[PDB]
Amino acid sequence: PRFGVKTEQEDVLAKELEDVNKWGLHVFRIAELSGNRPLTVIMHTIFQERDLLKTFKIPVDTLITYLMTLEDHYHADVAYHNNIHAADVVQSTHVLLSTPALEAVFTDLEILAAIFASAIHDVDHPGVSNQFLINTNSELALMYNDSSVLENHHLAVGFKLLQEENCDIFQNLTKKQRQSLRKMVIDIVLATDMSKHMNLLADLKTMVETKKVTSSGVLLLDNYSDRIQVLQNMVHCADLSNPTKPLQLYRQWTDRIMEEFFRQGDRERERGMEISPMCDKHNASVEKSQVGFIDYIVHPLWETWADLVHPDAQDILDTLEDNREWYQSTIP
Amino acid sequence: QEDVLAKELEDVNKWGLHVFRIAELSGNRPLTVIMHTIFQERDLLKTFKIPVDTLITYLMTLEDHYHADVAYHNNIHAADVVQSTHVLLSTPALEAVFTDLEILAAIFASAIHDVDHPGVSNQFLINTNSELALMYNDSSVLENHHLAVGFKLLQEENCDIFQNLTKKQRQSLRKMVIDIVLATDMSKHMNLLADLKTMVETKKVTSSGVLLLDNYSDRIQVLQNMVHCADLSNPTKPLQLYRQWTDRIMEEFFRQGDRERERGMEISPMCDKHNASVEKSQVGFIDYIVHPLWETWADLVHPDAQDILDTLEDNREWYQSTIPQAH
Ligand SMILES: COc1ccc(/C(C)=N/OCCC(=O)N2CCOCC2)cc1OC1CCCC1
Ligand SMILES: COc1ccc(/C(C)=N/OCCC(=O)N2CCOCC2)cc1OC1CCCC1
Ligand SMILES: [Mg+2]
Ligand SMILES: [Mg+2]
Ligand SMILES: [Mg+2]
Ligand SMILES: [Mg+2]
Ligand SMILES: [Mg+2]
Ligand SMILES: [Mg+2]
Ligand SMILES: [Mg+2]
Ligand SMILES: [Mg+2]
Ligand SMILES: [Zn+2]
Ligand SMILES: [Zn+2]
Repeated sequence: PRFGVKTEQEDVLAKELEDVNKWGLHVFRIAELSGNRPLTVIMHTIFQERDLLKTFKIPVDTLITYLMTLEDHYHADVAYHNNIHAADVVQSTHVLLSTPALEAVFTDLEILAAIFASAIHDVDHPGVSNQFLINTNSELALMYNDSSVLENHHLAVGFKLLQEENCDIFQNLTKKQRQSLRKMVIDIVLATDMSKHMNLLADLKTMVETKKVTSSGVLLLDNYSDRIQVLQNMVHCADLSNPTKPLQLYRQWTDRIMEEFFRQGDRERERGMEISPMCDKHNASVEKSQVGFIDYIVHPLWETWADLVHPDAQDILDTLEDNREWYQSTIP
Repeated sequence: QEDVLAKELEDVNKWGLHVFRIAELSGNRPLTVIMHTIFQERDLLKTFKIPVDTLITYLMTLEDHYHADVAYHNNIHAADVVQSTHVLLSTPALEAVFTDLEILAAIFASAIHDVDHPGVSNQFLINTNSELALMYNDSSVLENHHLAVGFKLLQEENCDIFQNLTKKQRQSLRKMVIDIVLATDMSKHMNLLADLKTMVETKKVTSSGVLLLDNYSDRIQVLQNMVHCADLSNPTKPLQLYRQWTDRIMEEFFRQGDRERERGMEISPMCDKHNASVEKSQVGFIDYIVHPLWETWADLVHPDAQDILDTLEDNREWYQSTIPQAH
């Protein structure tokens, strides 16, 4: 099939996929047009556009088989942490990687690692937080000793699915390419644990203070530490990009995260536990909480990214400020 | 003979307990016997309302999950690390420093710290694409697994020894045990040592000469290094014990090297039965790992550990004495 899956009209899906290189791709429409296969469709498109199948000798049927299997392990009944979110983070990383300040900085293997990490970074998410898994003595928290419980699990699942029949998209990488990619993917997905956000941002501010740049604004990264730190922060920014998107996308993302949070709070309430912050549907201030989220997490991060790639992210920052105003203006 | 076993257990508060003798006399139950003795000695059953039958049931199932056919990383090693931690906890420089819950965490951590060890290193598990390294993303693979198994066994029938701890105590113990067992990963050794050296530099002592450890970070750092020292204590023991430990670790390493050889892999250092010297390997282990750590522990608690450091230095001089050297 043209776009990796069957669709009732590829012509509409093709028109939408022309925005795969743009911030604010219509990812919910892509999900509908692809029969709920946005992750497979978007990954297929990106791998073809970046010529990654030829570079890494990835058979296209192997790519599609792995992507379908991976997409199937995102839960259909989780409102936010599902295959649409995975597709969104993939596509947002794909746009961030093309930013002019990063031209020719990353190798094809680093690009592959960032995209693959984005695709697997929330797989098999149960719709509850690490702290909920710890507080309820879950098997997952027992397995992972309360540390980056979900993020360790997403990695283990995403790598394990490579072992299924006709799913090993890395079969033609060399042994050291495989080792390098595995290390980068682990480093990137572990950095999506929000318990690491403050340290990650503090370190990113330090890199920005000492950035080295060519005449035309292209960053000069010196070693693995520099490269992986930019990739970690890139995928973290993509994971935290909802409020920087066109407002209709952001509004839907907010509706979905609140649905998932409220379902967690209901589980907490039913077990007599303290309800987690922003998970009480009976005592919620959705609009206020979005403004607080932007003020304390999203704008500090994106203003630092925008500094790193100046001026590449100026419109993203401007959209963030407009979207902050939307939620401020709709506080009851 | 239960008579001789009680005599051997008389030395449970001394460095150099004959743990191999206790293993034989107890019917291969050194971990159960030594944990029970130490829990009685420290009055831990009464402090934490641990039913004695619950303790024995948990300890027997924990001991069952150390592998008999692993020559070094088995229940005797667990029992040795427990008893060594038990001695280090009573060092005069740390008198009345640690709470009973901190003491319980350090001893429990020692007891579980190598459970279900397969007899191969983290690097081997990573390099062979093992399921354990896949589960744990190549990071403290075995130590994460030891923790998960040791805690999981608390769920077995009549095995929850922490059942009468408060919720808060249980959460604190769990955190402390995780922090301690993860610090036994040798890839963290240089960072642990660099930080311990700096803690020694700036250490604070009471009048009485006892260390002052104000917050959790300083307290847990001392417990981490203290169990790491116990894990690395074999060369500080009397030569007749140290020789037995050296035999066991080389058997285990050589079996890993045989698997690497069968697989066409580069044999890990010190794992080639054909091209390795015991003496050079032990002198190197002492010079580059064990003595740098123990001289720093000895600095922290000076002069409490001088006899331990004296034995270590004697054993190093002993094992280097048959290696030809320029004079
Ligand atoms: C559109 O609104 C939101 C979108 C996403 C999120 C996040 C970050 N949710 O975190 C849950 C998963 C999580 O913990 N992660 C994954 C991302 O990076 C950090 C680690 C939060 C949102 O708004 C929240 C804050 C105000 C009340 C609802
Ligand atoms: C009774 O003997 C031993 C007990 C325990 C261990 C441990 C914890 N080994 O961890 C491997 C790292 C290691 O040993 N290194 C790496 C850096 O250079 C020095 C050597 C090692 C023991 O002796 C080993 C070394 C001598 C031959 C067998
Ligand atoms: Mg190129
Ligand atoms: Mg996540
Ligand atoms: Mg091939
Ligand atoms: Mg640099
Ligand atoms: Mg009220
Ligand atoms: Mg160990
Ligand atoms: Mg001998
Ligand atoms: Mg020295
Ligand atoms: Zn995510
Ligand atoms: Zn050990």
